[PDB]
Amino acid sequence: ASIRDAGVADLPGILAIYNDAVGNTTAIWNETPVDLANRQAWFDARARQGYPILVASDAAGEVLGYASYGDWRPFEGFRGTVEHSVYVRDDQRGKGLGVQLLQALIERARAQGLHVMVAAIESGNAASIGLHRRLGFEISGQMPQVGQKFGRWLDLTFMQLNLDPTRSAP
Amino acid sequence: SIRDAGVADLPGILAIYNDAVGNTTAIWNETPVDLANRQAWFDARARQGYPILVASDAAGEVLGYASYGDWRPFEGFRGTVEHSVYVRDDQRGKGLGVQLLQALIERARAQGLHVMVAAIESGNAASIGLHRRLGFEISGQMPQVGQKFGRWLDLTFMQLNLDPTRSAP
Repeated sequence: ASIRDAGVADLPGILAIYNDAVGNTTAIWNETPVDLANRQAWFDARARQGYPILVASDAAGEVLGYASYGDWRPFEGFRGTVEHSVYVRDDQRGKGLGVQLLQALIERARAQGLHVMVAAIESGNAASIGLHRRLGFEISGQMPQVGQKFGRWLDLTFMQLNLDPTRSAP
Repeated sequence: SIRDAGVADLPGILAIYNDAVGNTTAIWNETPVDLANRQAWFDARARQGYPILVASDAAGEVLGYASYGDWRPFEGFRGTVEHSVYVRDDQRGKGLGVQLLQALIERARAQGLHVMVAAIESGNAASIGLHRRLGFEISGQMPQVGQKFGRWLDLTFMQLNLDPTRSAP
């Protein structure tokens, strides 16, 4: 599998993955699917801020997964901290894609001079939690019942990675 | 006296807002705002049904205020709101924070909400203590996710389940 920046041609493939995570998982906390327009607007807002959108792609340019990050919280104080997300196409799980994607994302965030990457994972998702811990992420939050989906309460686990521990001041 | 905020209260609220922005770590911005910014905010909340409460004396002065809004922008977190309380410098030690928080909790509760989140700069022990004595629990401790005054700031998340008897949403 090849990792590269997303182009507008990749949006249809990204839409398929996104809408699946929406309807069958707790990787996204929305229950409503979106259209291509919605993902096009999202793609542009990202390019505007200088934030990357990476995709795991086929020789046949098929989208197997994608990753990206944006602001964590809407205040000037958190500009050094971004929140990312990685999604892999259902049939592609268990092949190491999430690792390749998350590793590439970390390198871009680091090249951008960013300071902290935050992951917001549903607590029961052991697969995702283990993937991150192996990449240096540490648990820093356990928030019970802050979310809901499929008719039940969901717990949130915050994991974070410091990209430059030697940097004493902003 | 604790009561809802009216447009005649915006000036006093902005005075408090801007003092917190310039002298403290209670707000995570370094730039002050005008009265128009606060008028828009006033309107945004009323539209969402979110309260804005003020502590006022006999003269009608704004001694402090509290409010809450969304915590995160996904439908999945609509039972959870992030709130914040601000008390005027010269009115601390008068138990006004306690009063504002209590009234806001009864508000969030009567409104069908499930959880109230507070984001507090980890070094602010007085604020953390005020929340503990009211049922809040530490649910997050994040190092260097913020910055202000030229230094890294740690954030502490504290939450309060408003109705644990409800096993499903």
